[PDB]
Amino acid sequence: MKVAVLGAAGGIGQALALLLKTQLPSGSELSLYDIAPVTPGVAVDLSHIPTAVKIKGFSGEDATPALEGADVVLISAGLFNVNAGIVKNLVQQVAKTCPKACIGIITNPVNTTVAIAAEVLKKAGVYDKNKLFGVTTLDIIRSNTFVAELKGKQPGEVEVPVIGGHSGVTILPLLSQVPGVSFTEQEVADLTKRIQNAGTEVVEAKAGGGSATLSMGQAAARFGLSLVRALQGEQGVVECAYVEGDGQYARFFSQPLLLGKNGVEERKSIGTLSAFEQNALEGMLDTLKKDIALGEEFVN
Amino acid sequence: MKVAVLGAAGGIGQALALLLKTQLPSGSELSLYDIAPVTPGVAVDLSHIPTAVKIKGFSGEDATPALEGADVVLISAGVLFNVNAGIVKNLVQQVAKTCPKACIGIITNPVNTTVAIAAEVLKKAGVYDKNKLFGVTTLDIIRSNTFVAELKGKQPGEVEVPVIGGHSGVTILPLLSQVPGVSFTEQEVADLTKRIQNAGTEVVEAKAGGGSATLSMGQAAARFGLSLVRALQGEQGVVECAYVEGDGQYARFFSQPLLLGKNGVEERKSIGTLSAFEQNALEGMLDTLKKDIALGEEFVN
Ligand SMILES: NC(=O)C1=CN([C@@H]2O[C@H](COP(=O)(O)OP(=O)(O)OC[C@H]3O[C@@H](n4cnc5c(N)ncnc54)[C@H](O)[C@@H]3O)[C@@H](O)[C@H]2O)CC=C1
Ligand SMILES: NC(=O)C1=CN([C@@H]2O[C@H](COP(=O)(O)OP(=O)(O)OC[C@H]3O[C@@H](n4cnc5c(N)ncnc54)[C@H](O)[C@@H]3O)[C@@H](O)[C@H]2O)CC=C1
Repeated sequence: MKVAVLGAAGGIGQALALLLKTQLPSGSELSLYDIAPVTPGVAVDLSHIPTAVKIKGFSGEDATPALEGADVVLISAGLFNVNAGIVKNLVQQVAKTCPKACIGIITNPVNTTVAIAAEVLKKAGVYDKNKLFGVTTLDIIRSNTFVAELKGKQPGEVEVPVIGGHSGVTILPLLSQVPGVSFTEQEVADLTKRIQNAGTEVVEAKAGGGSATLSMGQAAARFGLSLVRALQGEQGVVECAYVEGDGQYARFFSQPLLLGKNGVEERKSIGTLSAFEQNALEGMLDTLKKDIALGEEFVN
Repeated sequence: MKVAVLGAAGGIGQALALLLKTQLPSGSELSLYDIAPVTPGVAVDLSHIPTAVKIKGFSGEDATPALEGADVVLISAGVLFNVNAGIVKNLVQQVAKTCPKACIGIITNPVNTTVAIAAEVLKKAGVYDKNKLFGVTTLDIIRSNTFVAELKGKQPGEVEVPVIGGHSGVTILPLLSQVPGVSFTEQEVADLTKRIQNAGTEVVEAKAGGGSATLSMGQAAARFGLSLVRALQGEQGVVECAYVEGDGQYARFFSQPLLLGKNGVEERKSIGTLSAFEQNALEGMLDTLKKDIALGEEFVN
């Protein structure tokens, strides 16, 4: 089991690397890759932690040594054209070195960058739609936190499904599907807007001096550790993530996924929707389809 | 329990805050303070993680709202010696005034000196409790565990090396002769001791200008802070090595294994039987360690 983090010297990358060094299964391997020259030393720093996870760091423009043998690749590297070009650059290297890895895209805008990655993998002839994921997990853990606060529940016991996309009106938390929890329509509307805009809470409180890094590291570690468990054969592992699916709603769409040894094992039904959720779903499909087309176009 | 992290926006501080948010017991509180203006948003960032740990962040020059009601204060603030010594003096003055019964863990370097600064500030404030002031040396322990486990084919999480003395260079003394279940050759002792003493330099060189250890120190500080919290809550058998004012047999401040309890140090434990190598290393570093201590006493006095 080898996990590669691309963008590992960044705010998200170092938090993710710290959590993976401490939480990956014993016997795992972790590789860190970033164009920042500090990256080998970030790994050495982390290698002093006494867990059975072997870690090495790499810099320069050739990610090959970090990607060789990787089972999972998490990309937190990173205005649109710059991030789009980074994802294209890195996924080209993934395609050449570890094309059978599960790939988690953190780089925003996820709705678009996942489509960029898919087209790159298709042009290389190695695209496996069961192994490409947009990491939306921050939407889920935010939803869990906010619902638990409002309902006086223990935050670690609340799990909110979140479907759709990962930006603005495309984020659809299914607050109607939370066990033991029931909200008024006004509460749903206000809480949905809060979840959709939650990243701005961080930006504003950082005094305009930064964005969410630590909670995204945690969300990415949750998603990555879920992939690792499933790839090892553990059963019952379910995460929402933005994937190419059956196209019922859009070509790419986030929904609950049963994970397994080949990536997605089953794309699960989004289930029964409230009137609010049905309306919001219909209402954002045009936006989501435009985000997807922007990625396909960028690669041409 | 409430834990306050001073210096929380820095490299160590953010790592430490992330680990505490995720690992402190349900019902805990976490406060972050740093003069960096990002700090309230570091806390809001972490507040989005679904654990039962209330977190708030603070900036400006007044740490009082972060420190009110704190049970544990961890200080990783920094900007060289004179400015960092001044930061420690300033922050411990604020602790002495606001939460004088808290356990205080000094991470800011140089620990051998800055703990002496803290003690003399607390003495001047009239609230010094030598059972509650700690130099956080845990990074030396977890490094030792890692290196020993690798050499001896042991599971890293099953190795625990006592480390005594101070926290810099030749003052770091890993008691490899006391590692349960493991024995070492003389040459293995020499190699491991050198590596453990120079491991901080090891990261500086590898980071190629990015500086000292941050993430592994976050892990070490979280281990230490979590041990203090468990002991304050009444858990039994919680032992950590840390740099404290003790009986002064070797130096005024000295790191040794400590049994922790509800008032901080419950028992300062004997360093035990030392090998010839360890005894020579202990005697050899005492002059250096005493000079480090006197530097910190003089800074305040
Ligand atoms: N999916 C989500 O929910 C979230 C995703 N976010 C995205 O995460 C990305 C990174 O954010 P931060 O960590 O805060 O930014 P950061 O600037 O701290 O780190 C980005 C890192 O990418 C590295 N990088 C750039 N180009 C390359 C390359 N070609 N190869 C390897 N590494 C490279 C760069 O050196 C830097 O260390 C941004 O694009 C954001 O769009 C932000 C937070 C939420
Ligand atoms: N005890 C140990 O084993 C270790 C200790 N280390 C020391 O830890 C300290 C911090 O290191 P880093 O996190 O990398 O440095 P950093 O520069 O990333 O963070 C220091 C932080 O302190 C903040 N700060 C400065 N002044 C104040 C103040 N008056 N009140 C509150 N906050 C303030 C500053 O804004 C900054 O965010 C240094 O002295 C290091 O030498 C480094 C690694 C190991």
